[PDB]
Formats: sequence, C-alpha cells, structure tokens
Amino acid sequence: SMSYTWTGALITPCVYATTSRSASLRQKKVTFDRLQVLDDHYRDVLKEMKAKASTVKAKLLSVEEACKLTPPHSARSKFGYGAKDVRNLSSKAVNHIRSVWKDLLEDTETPIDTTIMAKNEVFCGRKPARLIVFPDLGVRVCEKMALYDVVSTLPQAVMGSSYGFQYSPGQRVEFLVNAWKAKKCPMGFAYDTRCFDSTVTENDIRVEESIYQCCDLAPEARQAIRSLTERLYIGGPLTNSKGQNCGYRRCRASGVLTTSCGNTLTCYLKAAAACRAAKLQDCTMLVCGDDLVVICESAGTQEDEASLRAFTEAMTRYSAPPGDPPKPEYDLELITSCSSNVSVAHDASGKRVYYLTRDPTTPLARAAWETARHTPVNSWLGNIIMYAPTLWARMILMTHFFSILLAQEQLEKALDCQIYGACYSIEPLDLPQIIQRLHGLSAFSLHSYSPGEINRVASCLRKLGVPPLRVWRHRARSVRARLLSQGGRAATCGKYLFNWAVRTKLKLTPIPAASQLDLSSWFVAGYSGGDIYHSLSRARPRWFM
Ligand SMILES: O=C(O)/C=C/c1ccc(NC(=O)C2(NC(=O)c3ccc4c(C5CCCCC5)c5n(c4c3)CC(=O)Nc3ccccc3-5)CCCC2)cc1
Ligand SMILES: CNC(=O)c1c(-c2ccc(F)cc2)oc2ccc(-c3cccc(C(=O)NC(C)(C)C)c3)cc12
Repeated sequence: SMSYTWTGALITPCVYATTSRSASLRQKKVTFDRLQVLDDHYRDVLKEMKAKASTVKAKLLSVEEACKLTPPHSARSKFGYGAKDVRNLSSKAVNHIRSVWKDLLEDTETPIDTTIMAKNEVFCGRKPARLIVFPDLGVRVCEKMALYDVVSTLPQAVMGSSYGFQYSPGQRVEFLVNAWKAKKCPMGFAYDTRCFDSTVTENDIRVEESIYQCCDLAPEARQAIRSLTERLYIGGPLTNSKGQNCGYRRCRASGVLTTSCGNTLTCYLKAAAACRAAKLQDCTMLVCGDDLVVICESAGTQEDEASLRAFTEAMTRYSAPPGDPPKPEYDLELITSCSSNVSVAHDASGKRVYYLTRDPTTPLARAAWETARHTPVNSWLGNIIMYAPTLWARMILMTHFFSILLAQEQLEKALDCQIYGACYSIEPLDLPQIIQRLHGLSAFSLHSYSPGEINRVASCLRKLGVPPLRVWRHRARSVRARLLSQGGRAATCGKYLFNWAVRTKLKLTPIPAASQLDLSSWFVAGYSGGDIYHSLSRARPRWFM
C-alpha cells in the first residue's frame, strides 16, 4: 500500500528556518508503495524478541499520572481545553480524557483523526521541512495510560544493551568503547534508512503490537493497545491546521507515543535478521529509533564490503532501504551516528577520557536563532547538557548564555529544552550537578583536545562570523568572576563550568547536591514525538545546600 495519499489540500502553518512552503517537496519524497519480503532469519529474531518481551509486566497509568506527564506547551485539544487544563486536572479535560478512554475500549475499528504539520527547524541547497503527524491531546493522554509503562520498560528487556535510549552520554561512550575493544579486529558502520517512517508497513506495526501483547497487561490496557494499533498506529486520515482533509497515512505517525519505541524495535528486528543473512561475525548493535550502528569482527577489506552489500540487500527486502550506502570503518572515531562521533581528551591527571562530539555548525546556528528570537523550547541548553565535555559547548555555548542570563537576572528561571526526542524543564543553576551525573566530574577538567576537533571548531567560528576562541576565554573570565560573587549554585556554575578559563585551574571536588538528583525518568526510554514532560526533582535536600 501507499505510505501516504494526498487530497491536494495544503499542509497549512499553525541561517534559515524550514517553513510550510517546502512541505510539498517532503510529500513527494515520503510517498511510495512498499515492498516487503520476510524470511526465516526475520521470523527467528522476532520469536527471540517475543520470548524476552514475555518477562515484562506493565501497569496501567491513572488519568492523573498521564495528565502530569503532559508538557505545558503540548498542542491544545480541538475539544476546548489545553495542556494547562490537563496538568491542573480540570474537570473538562479529565471528563473528555475518560470519554476518549471509554471509546478506545468500545470501538475497535474507527480510524482516529490526526493533524499533519510542517516542522520549523533551523539549518545553516536548503532542505525541505519535516512532517509531524499527531492525534488530539485527549488521545495522547490515553496513549500514556495504556503504553507509557510498556514503552519505558519493554525495549530494554527485549534489546538489552542494544537499546540506545537507556544511556547517559557517559554510559553510551563506555558501551561503544568496550564493544570496540572486545573485538580482535573491529569493523563498524552506521546504517541510514531512507524515510524510515514511510518504510514502516502495516504488518511491521502489527508485529510491534504482537511484541507489546507478550507483556502481563491489565485487560483495559490490552484492549486500548489493540484499538490504538488498528485505529491509530497502522494508519488513518490526515487533517491540516485549518481542519481540511489532507489525505491518508498507512505508515508510522511521527507524533505518537510509540514512535520511538516502535521504530527502535522494528529497526533492531530487521537489522539483527540482516546481520544473520550477511553472516556478520560477533555483532554488537546499538539502536536509537531508525539510527543504527553495528560493531563486528572484520573478515578483511573485500569481505567487509561484500558483507555490507549483503546486509543492505536483506534490509531492502525487509522494507528498510538505505539513504546513503553503509561504509565500513576501522577506527571507532570515524563512525558518525545521530550526527555524533567519539573523540578523546585528557582529564586533570592526564588520563584518557572518551566523549561524544559533533560538527558545531547547526547547534551554533540554532543558538544564534534562539538568542535573536524568543523560543518556548530551546536547543542551546539541550546542546550544553548533551555536549558539556566538548570544546565548543564549554567555550562558546556556556560563555554566551551565562553572560545573557547574568544580564537578564534569569539564572534561577527554569527553561524548556529539547534534547533529541524529549522535553526537559531545567534550571540553568543545576547544570553543574546535571553534567557531573551525565558525564562525570572530568567534564569540567578536559584538555588536550584533538587537532581535528580544535580545527573543526576554529573553522566553524570563522565560517559563521563568530569571534575566535581567545575572545571566548576573556568573556568567560568575566562571566566566572560575576558568578563566583553570587555564591551558592551560581558560584558553583562559575567554579565548575568555567575552570577551563583560568590560568591556574582549581582542584574540583564532587558537588554534594549532585547525589540527590532523580534522573531515572531521563535516560530510561526514547520519547521522540511521544509528548513526554521531564521536570528535574531532588530527593532529600540537605539544609546547608
Ligand atoms: O580577533 C580578535 O582579537 C577579536 C575579534 C572579534 C570578532 C568579533 C567580535 N564580535 C562582537 O563583539 C559582536 N558579536 C559577538 O560577540 C558574537 C557572539 C556570538 C555569536 C554567534 C552565536 C554563537 C553561539 C551562541 C549564539 C550566538 C554568532 N555570531 C556571534 C557574534 C555571529 C553572528 O552575528 N551570527 C551568528 C549566526 C550563526 C551562527 C552563529 C552566530 C558583539 C558586538 C559586535 C559584534 C568580537 C571580537
Ligand atoms: C546508534 N547511535 C547512537 O546511539 C549514538 C551515537 C553514536 C553511536 C556510535 C558511534 F560510533 C558514534 C555515535 O552518538 C549519539 C549521540 C547522542 C545520542 C542520544 C540519543 C538520545 C538521547 C541522548 C541523551 O544523551 N539524552 C540526555 C540524557 C537527555 C542528554 C543521546 C545517541 C547517539
């Protein structure tokens, strides 16, 4: 069947930013009939995944628990209530949610409506806008009730160490390094599927439900998963922001709670089966939605290229064809996945420290957009958290935004930021404790960065018209002195985040309050399009902190 069908009605709106104008270019790319052929390897991997899903027990979330997971800027319902009313348990929101739940239990077939919109992302010719497909707020709260506990428990039980969303950046690096080191002669590659969401078939969506159905589930959760699969996840009608019928979808909706979990399971299933078809030796896989990395035993240059072509042919039969063909790599640092690569630096005692970095062009361009225009959900803060050990995040992002926060007297104001998938409510004053937990204490002492990494950063600044690194050091000394003078958490930001800026660096001790941070909800599962709100909370705060 066709991934999408269009009525011709426009996808209406609600250093460039992608707009509704280019939506038509994306529609042509994502629209095609799918060809899928399954085999024994696919069937065997599926049964193995189901045997692991069989060990899971999931709970049904209450209306209140689901309501409290709704982000404050979450799209309002077409039934006269918004995210605020949901979060406050307003009688109107709750009554509509309970009626939507009841309708999921009683109607097993009627397709559920979705809104189709062009996403506005900043980029540095110009690429078309990505499309977002999501059901009404009431349905989204119901999705959390039935499946929040499934999507946060099941993927790790099924995929184990291959499940990408269970790791802090520090744990992710450690996993990749250990897997690389475990091979006699390692080879690794990134596999990129062309329009993954469009390649997801109705059968893939039912196979995914067959995995969810192996959980111990409450009867209402079992029925809601069944109804949601048939009425929403396999496909349904598309409506634009003006309420006009846009067409029909028979592929993955990018804005449902199961998008991230579903894509990870599907990509893992197809890839693990394609590893067997290609006869790749001693595979270690890492899967993040549609992003896949395979680390294995090299069998020689020609052998490796041949096995990759066989892998690609098996992925293609499973309806996962590639965008760019995979390339074998013989250095862990040469693999690019999730726009990132591993690099190494030294801590304060000369010991090696591995870390994740990326080309800083897009993060810096988006931070420039966000300093120009007010944006309810930022990427700069997400880039600071994710890339805290990098030279560019420390010297430029931290310096620039802490000087703004000092000037606006907004150091204590919690901000919403997006990191890959999910939405996080963070107080900039908590950045030292967050960084220490995610990256370790060495993130505040890294030096001896690689020439390639220093040169990529310096060239990026020249190309973007950003002042050179020596200006950033002078600005950080001033920012640091002012933060120190404020005491408490502000002085900790000055001392830890800007220790790189002083000639004689201070000896840094662990932050005591870093121990009390509850970060379980952060790196448990992926919620890209899932509509999940994460607000930082601390258990047992000491009086002297
Ligand atoms: O060689 C030497 O000894 C000294 C050289 C030197 C060169 C330029 C300056 N620049 C400045 O003072 C000003 N801009 C900046 O001090 C500035 C700061 C951040 C900038 C950023 C981003 C960096 C990441 C956080 C968000 C802001 C961009 N651009 C920046 C310019 C250049 C710019 O204008 N826009 C963009 C556009 C895309 C990407 C980045 C940028 C402020 C007043 C006059 C212009 C200062 C010193
Ligand atoms: C198969 N791809 C990989 O798992 C990723 C690789 C890679 C893998 C292999 C390789 F060789 C090079 C890069 O680099 C990455 C960089 C970031 C992410 C990534 C994805 C989702 C979440 C988070 C997160 O930290 N969120 C918090 C904790 C909120 C900061 C982070 C995933 C990958």
